[PDB]
Amino acid sequence: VGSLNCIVAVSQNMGIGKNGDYPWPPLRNEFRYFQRMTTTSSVEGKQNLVIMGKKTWFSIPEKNRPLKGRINLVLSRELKEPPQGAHFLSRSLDDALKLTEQPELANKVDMVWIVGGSSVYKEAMNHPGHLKLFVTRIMQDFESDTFFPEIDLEKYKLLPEYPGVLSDVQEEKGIKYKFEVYEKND
Ligand SMILES: NC(=O)C1=CN([C@@H]2O[C@H](COP(=O)(O)OP(=O)(O)OC[C@H]3O[C@@H](n4cnc5c(N)ncnc54)[C@H](OP(=O)(O)O)[C@@H]3O)[C@@H](O)[C@H]2O)C=CC1
Ligand SMILES: CN(Cc1cnc2nc(N)nc(N)c2n1)c1ccc(C(=O)N[C@@H](CCC(=O)O)C(=O)O)cc1
Repeated sequence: VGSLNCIVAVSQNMGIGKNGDYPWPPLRNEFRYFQRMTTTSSVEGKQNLVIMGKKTWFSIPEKNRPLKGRINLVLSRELKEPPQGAHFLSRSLDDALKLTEQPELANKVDMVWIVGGSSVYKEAMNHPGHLKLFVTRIMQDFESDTFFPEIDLEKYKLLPEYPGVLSDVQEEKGIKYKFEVYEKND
């Protein structure tokens, strides 16, 4: 019960993963940016909630699990309890959001960040209400086996700027990328 946002890093051909990992070499400032966006809460004494499907939870290195300073929720219909290190397990995105409204969490969470994977995004994308997409455009093609859903530009507007988000083209390990913010309201 705060903002609902999706954050993703996409190659030119819309890939986000390849054999359980992201397709390019590690980009430390892309990770630094992902960490600060998802960890920074807007209010005082609140923490943001991160929602992720199971394959995404297992692609984070064990040392980095759970993602520090955030409430980590995993989506799965197969698991019986949250994986080791996870704070909550939900069977569906609606239940994950119905949970935020439990007195439990109702007072602790600021923003909800959808961090993947593809089915998770596809659904938050069609979910109604106000939604922002924070897209990292990796400007090169990468062999992938999982993709980000098509952004409908009649519903999503690309913003010209956003506070805290660099506007220039970045480059790291010879890969250029840029940060984009899209907003919907329906
Ligand atoms: N570049 C980037 O930004 C990102 C890259 N990644 C990478 O992308 C790929 C992750 O892949 P993807 O296959 O899309 O995986 P998810 O992380 O979406 O895992 C899919 C599993 O999560 C559960 N799940 C997914 N959607 C839901 C739902 N709506 N309700 C309940 N359970 C759900 C199901 O678990 P079950 O079968 O147990 O029911 C499903 O088998 C990896 O390669 C990862 O490293 C991931 C995130 C962002
Ligand atoms: C598999 N993967 C998914 C992944 C990677 N890049 C992304 N980039 C963005 N922009 N959006 C995403 N949703 C995203 N997700 C991972 C892998 C590692 C960590 C992770 O270790 N993150 C640390 C960052 C520490 C660091 O490398 O600086 C954290 O505290 O956020 C996160 C996501």
